[PDB]
Amino acid sequence: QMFVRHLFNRAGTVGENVPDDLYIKGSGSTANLASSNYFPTPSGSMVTSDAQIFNKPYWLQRAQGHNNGICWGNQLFVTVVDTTRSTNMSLCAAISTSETTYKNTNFKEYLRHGEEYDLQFIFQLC
Amino acid sequence: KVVSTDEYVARTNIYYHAGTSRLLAVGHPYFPIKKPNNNKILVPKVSGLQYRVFRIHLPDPNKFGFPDTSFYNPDTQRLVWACVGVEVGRGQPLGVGISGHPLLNKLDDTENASAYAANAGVDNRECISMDYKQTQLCLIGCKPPIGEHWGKGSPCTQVAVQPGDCPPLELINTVIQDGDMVDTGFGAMDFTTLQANKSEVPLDICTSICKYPDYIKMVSEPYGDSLFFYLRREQMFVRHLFNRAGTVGENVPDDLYIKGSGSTANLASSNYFPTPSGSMVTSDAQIFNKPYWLQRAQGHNNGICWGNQLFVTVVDTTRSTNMSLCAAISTSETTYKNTNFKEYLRHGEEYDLQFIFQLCKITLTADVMTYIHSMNSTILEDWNFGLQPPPGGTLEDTYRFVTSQAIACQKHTPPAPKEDPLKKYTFWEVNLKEKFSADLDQFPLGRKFLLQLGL
Amino acid sequence: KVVSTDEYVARTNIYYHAGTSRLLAVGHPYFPIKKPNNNKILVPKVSGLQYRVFRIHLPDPNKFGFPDTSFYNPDTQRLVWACVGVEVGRGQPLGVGISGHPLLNKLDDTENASAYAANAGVDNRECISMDYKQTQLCLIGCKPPIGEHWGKGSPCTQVAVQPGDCPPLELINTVIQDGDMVDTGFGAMDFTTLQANKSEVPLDICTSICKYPDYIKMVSEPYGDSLFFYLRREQMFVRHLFNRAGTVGENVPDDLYIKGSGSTANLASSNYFPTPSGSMVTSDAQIFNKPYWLQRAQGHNNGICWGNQLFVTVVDTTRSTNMSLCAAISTSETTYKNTNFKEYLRHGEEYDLQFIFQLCKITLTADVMTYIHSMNSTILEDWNFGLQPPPGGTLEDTYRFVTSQAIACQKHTPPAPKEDPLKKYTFWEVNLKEKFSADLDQFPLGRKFLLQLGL
Repeated sequence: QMFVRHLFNRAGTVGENVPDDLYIKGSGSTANLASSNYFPTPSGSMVTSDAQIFNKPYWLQRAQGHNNGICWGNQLFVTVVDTTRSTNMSLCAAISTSETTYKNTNFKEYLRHGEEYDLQFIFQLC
Repeated sequence: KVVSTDEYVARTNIYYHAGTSRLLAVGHPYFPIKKPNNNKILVPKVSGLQYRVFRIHLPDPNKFGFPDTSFYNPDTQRLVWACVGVEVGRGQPLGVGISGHPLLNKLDDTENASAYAANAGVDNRECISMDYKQTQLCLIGCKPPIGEHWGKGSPCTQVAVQPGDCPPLELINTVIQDGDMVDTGFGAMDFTTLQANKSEVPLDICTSICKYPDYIKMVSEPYGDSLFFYLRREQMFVRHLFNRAGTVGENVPDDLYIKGSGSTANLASSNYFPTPSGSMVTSDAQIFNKPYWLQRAQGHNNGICWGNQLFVTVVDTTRSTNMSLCAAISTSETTYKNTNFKEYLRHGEEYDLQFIFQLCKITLTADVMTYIHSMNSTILEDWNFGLQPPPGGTLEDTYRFVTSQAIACQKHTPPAPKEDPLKKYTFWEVNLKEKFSADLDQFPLGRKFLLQLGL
Repeated sequence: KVVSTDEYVARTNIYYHAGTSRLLAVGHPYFPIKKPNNNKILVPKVSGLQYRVFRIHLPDPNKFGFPDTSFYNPDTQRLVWACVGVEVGRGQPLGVGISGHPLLNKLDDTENASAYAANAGVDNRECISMDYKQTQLCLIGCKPPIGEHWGKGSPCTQVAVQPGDCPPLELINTVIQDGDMVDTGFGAMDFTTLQANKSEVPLDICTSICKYPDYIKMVSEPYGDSLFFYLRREQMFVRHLFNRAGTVGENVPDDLYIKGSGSTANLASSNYFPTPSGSMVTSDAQIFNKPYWLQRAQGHNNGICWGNQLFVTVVDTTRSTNMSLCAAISTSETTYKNTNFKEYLRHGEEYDLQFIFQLCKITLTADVMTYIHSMNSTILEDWNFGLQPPPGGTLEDTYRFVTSQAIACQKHTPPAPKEDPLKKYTFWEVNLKEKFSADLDQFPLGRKFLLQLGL
């Protein structure tokens, strides 16, 4: 799920020009056309518990596919994607435990993100 | 008096599956790219706001070669295709587009002002954009969909309109062709004819016409061939509020305010307008990639793909995101040169259809025939009734029959192919004549459907 | 003591369908367009905020010519129309309008300020707009709807109001006429009389009165003829917060703050006000284009279209989008000339109704009659009781009867047509006298309804 945060114009040079048959020539300031190549700012709205999809069990009893959970070659493929926990922590370390004044140059800023996972399954012999 | 197909149409225990491989279309989100001098479209306009219309072609049942042919009598009935299951495939990842106009007739933010607005110079339009109303929809019928919208209706022979004078209105019905524009949040009308301005709405729609399914009429249809199944999902709200620049067409009756004074003395445009905004899209919102069972229909026609034809009409903004791609002109300069890169805009659409059809026979008696004919001549005309031996008929007759019948196998194959009675219009053609199958088990829809019904 | 119609009203196994072809109305979203000198409305005000009221006229059952007439006895009862099914057709594509006022009494953004506001000069009003509260609703009855609102109530004989002095209030009931204004998010009142200012709200409502269904009273109704069915759907929130410019009517009790100082020394207006905003509209939100079965009703009257009359009252903002259309004055200049284009604003509304009616008979005995009369004279008066032969009556009587009866077929047709007891008011007239049918199968609603009930 997502929506439009903002709307912007792509800077650069016209790749394909706007057919004149779709407007009236400018004049003065307007005389010259502005880029028509716009683009939006995506925004995944707020996350919620009720929204959650993991930390829940999935029973693969029936499947619309011909293969019914037959881990051939004793192999398996779990593919996941979850933005819901994307918060990255900005951690900063100082270079000197002195100066009693905030020195922009006294601190190195870093960015880190972590992910916690754990899987579990049930298998039927066949 | 009309009646449900079920009356005259017989249902078989035969089912078949058919579906496109994978449809794809890519082009420009706002307009086609053609040679400046020429006209041949090098690149076509392609936006999530184009009405996707499919003319699904089916193989003639009667003409089809089946394994067993016992189930029915060709000397008393004809076969017809009946759809019962459909699934619309949407392949692109969910996302939103965004359109606008470099010189939209924007005046000023009417949403909130600190002090009175400036004065109208000339060419105050600006470059803006937005997210049209979020809309999902689809419908099917053996006949094509009919849209409604607004347009300049012919007037009366009186005051020969003074240039600039406001035009008259008229609701107009029209066959929703493939690629046409869906309401964006500005209504259904011929912007071209109604807005001489040519800068009241984003380009992609500036010179076009936004259409809306005249649901009503469609249903009012007696036979109800237009469409037997459908579902809509639209939603939107006010992003911004603006004033339309220009000159007063109709003035504000003084009896509705107190004269200004100084700066206020002169009235500002009252002709405001809003910025549409289709809110966020969601999975749970999704309407496609789901199967639709057309078992029952409130219409008289129950999925009787007459003429072995079909009409799937879809609309989905949910995946409108267009990608801005840029190419450089020189792999040199270690400094960003605005002039070193050409910017482009492209949008793609992923589609795939699939259906389930039940075979059907129709005993053709007088009344029957008649009704059909009356309903729609073609149907029969299209069919072919090989001459047959007259029952107990006079030897003379029978004889003649033979003769004629005999001289009917002279191998002469001069069958002048008919002409598309809708050649006029144009939409996405979908030939399926070679995609029918029985073992639906080999297909998702099949499986699903199958199991679903059970037997 | 009152009682459910079911008591005296007999229900038949007869059903009929009727519905408008397709109603359409187009005009100006804020006010009517009439000749400056004259008054004849060249163009009418047409907004999604106008209360749509329909006076649906039905053919007299008793006067109606039926195939079989056995089912009842005209010598003992009268026939009445009973609605049982209704569907409201909304044809325009979902969308939103937007209104405002070039000189609304806006002072300043009270939502958030960096430093204290300036000083009140004169004519600080501005040009703003907004999206009124989103509202869907409809109701029906054999009697017209009654709205409530605020107004200048007559005062008491005391302090002869000092000009400017605040006016007294009074809740007022009124018959919701067609076109009237629905609450926009500013309440129900006579802005005209209550706001001399003439710039406190968007024009389209500036000089009008916003009304609200006095649901309560309507239901409190004993017979409950006003309305037997309805449903409402309103929602809205605060877009912005503003200060009302002008002069303090009532001053702020000092015991509620500390005196200012310098810039602050002088108090700013405390009379704030908000910007209404009907949030986004959605399909799932939709309330029309759906059928309504009036099988049971908590009211005493159960869809007894008395006088073969009906009242469908609707309100739907969901399709308010008005289109700004512009025409140029000269097809020359290759430069945008603000003065070369006339701007206009238009809005259209698509409607279509449909219903199902059950025929009903009513054995008329004393008590019966009485009750009815007491309930509402007219009903009977309106009906006609052709003289009949007195049972076992003295030959003399019988004789006289004959005579009179005989001299009653003198072909003299001088029946002075009655007068609309509500001529005063005016709403959308809907004649159906020639739209009744039996084979509902030929109609959607029919089918639906039919199948729905089953039998």
